[PDB]
Amino acid sequence: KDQELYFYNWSEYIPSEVLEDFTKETGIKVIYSTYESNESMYAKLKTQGAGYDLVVPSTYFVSKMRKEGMLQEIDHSKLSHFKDLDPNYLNKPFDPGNKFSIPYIWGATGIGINTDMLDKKSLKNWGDLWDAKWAGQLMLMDDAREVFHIALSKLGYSPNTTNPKEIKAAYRELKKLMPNVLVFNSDFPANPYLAGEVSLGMLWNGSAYMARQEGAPIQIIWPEKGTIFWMDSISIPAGAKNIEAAHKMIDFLLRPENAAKIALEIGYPTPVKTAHDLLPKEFANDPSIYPPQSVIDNGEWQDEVGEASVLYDEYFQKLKVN
Repeated sequence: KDQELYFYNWSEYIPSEVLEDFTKETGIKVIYSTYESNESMYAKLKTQGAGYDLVVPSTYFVSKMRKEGMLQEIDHSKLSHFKDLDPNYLNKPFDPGNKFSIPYIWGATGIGINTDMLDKKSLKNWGDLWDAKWAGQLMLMDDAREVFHIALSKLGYSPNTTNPKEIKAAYRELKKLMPNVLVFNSDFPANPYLAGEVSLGMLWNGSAYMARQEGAPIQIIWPEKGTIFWMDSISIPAGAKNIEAAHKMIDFLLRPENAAKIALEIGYPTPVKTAHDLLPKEFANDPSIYPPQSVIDNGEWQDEVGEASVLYDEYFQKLKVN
């Protein structure tokens, strides 16, 4: 008991050396596995029932998982670095008092572009991706809510709507975008841009940074309205057997030196205030990472849609298969 840790997380977030460092420091063996979406993560947790000590839902999955009895309360007294978290990302309606989730990584989705292949000025909004000149050229995220977000935004509806008529209208709008889609990828989304397989599409800010670090000129165009904002938080599943190891890992990741070093490797902003302050000005002021105020004001955080989540999934699965 507590000699091991079963940790299920998003791909790309934790460098292999960081898990090695945790095991060296604690003596705790990490059985690590990854997912590319909340929907894939959730389906595995449902089939398995238990077998996990840590899971990393986006904030729009936290209330759903709590209500379904999938999570357990996190003890802040076991987290010495809880005080290092930015208060602006804490105590939100999805999880009052952070009883079930700890902010871990926040990011945004914009339009990824290869500045050696295409023109930046020719795209300002999500709707521009529908232009016939993009036939068989785009990468979309493999994520129901993000793909629906861009179509709902184009239609002038809330990207967090629970109106079935609006979700259906977004589905019909997305059917018109499908001739422009080459691939759906949320597992290693910078790779099609790095390989020259795609020169445009949706892209996470961190992934575009990862691409630039490798040499590819992959920038982010922030849509004028409807830029996607999201946050991933760490949670402890209800059936977790290694609760002490779980808190030790959360605290290890919250450690400002760790959160800052990792952020520079992965290209994502951090909700750990003390770590954010350790980041260089070059990173903190990078326009392809941190969106401008106008983009913030006109964008939307991904929020819960309660029972309408099944409609989003049903239609998104149809888009991918058809």
